Amino acid sequence: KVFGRCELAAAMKRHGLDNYRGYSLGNWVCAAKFESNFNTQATNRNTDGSTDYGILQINSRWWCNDGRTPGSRNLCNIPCSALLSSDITASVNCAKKIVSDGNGMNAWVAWRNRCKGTDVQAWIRGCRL
Ligand SMILES: CC(=O)N[C@@H]1[C@@H](O)[C@H](O[C@@H]2O[C@H](CO)[C@@H](O[C@@H]3O[C@H](CO)[C@@H](O)[C@H](O)[C@H]3NC(C)=O)[C@H](O)[C@H]2NC(C)=O)[C@@H](CO)O[C@H]1O
Ligand SMILES: [Cl-]
Ligand SMILES: [Cl-]
Ligand SMILES: [Cl-]
Repeated sequence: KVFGRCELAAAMKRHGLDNYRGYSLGNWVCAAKFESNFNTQATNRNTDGSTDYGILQINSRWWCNDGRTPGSRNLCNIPCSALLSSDITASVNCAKKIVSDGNGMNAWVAWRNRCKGTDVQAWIRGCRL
């Protein structure tokens, strides 16, 4: 599923991401835009052998199990393929764990390099939320 911008904003807000760990909704929408282009099916391999999965590009070295990432944790206790569903529930629940783990949203490289410090409220412009 390729979410619309406001469509994703509303789903993220319903699941309690708006202001989760102090990160406003626009931060999460911006992160998803630059991580996955709003595409729940997005997958990208990393140089360390791990892969990033789904709308928020959750990594198989720490957070989900894909069976092919040696010496990896599965801290969200979920198969990585479950993070590709059109329903974002599993990605959101896992993202809540990630953002609580110490570094905040700096866990998302695209957030750090493209959203952090910018006018993220623009990502929810026009949305009825
Ligand atoms: C969205 C996503 O999957 N992002 C991935 C990052 O999570 C990952 O970065 C590493 O994440 C781990 C787990 O959060 C970091 O470990 C934590 O580090 C802090 C101190 O900085 C400490 O308080 C925590 O206890 C510790 N958690 C543990 C050990 O479970 C680790 O520092 C991150 N590493 C780096 C280089 O940022 C990166 C890299 O694997 O991948 C993203 O896709
Ligand atoms: Cl915002
Ligand atoms: Cl891939
Ligand atoms: Cl923080």
